[PDB]
Amino acid sequence: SELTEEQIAEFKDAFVQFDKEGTGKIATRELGTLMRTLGQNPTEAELQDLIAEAENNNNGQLNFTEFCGIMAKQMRETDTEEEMREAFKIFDRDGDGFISPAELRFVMINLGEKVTDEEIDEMIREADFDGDGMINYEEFVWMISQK
Ligand SMILES: [Ca+2]
Ligand SMILES: [Ca+2]
Repeated sequence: SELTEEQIAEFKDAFVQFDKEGTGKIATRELGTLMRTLGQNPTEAELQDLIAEAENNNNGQLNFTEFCGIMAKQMRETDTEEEMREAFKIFDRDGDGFISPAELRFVMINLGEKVTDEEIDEMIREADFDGDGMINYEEFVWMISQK
């Protein structure tokens, strides 16, 4: 839950335990497994982001700063993902599971970000892949990450 003396030594140990290449780094294909043996638990997409980016660049290796970096984020709370899902619910005045330009227009005002039905309507289309003019926790995570 924090980078405390013991905690640091905890994952730092589990870090050198997976050191294959020996370049002071561990293969990305081991990070997830490292997050399993540890109280860590990111999002499928996240672990895929690193493995995919590092997939073909440096045999997929990680540094103490790389792992501890993500651990720093998760430790800060749990995953920081719940914060976005929460805003999604807010932006969703209905319980249907999707958001409409109208709802989006009402909430943004609640927060304090005065927006025009046009600017946000566009942000919805850019996030709407399936094609329904509505936003789901998935389409939401995408557009919000653009902030
Ligand atoms: Ca709705
Ligand atoms: Ca949609």
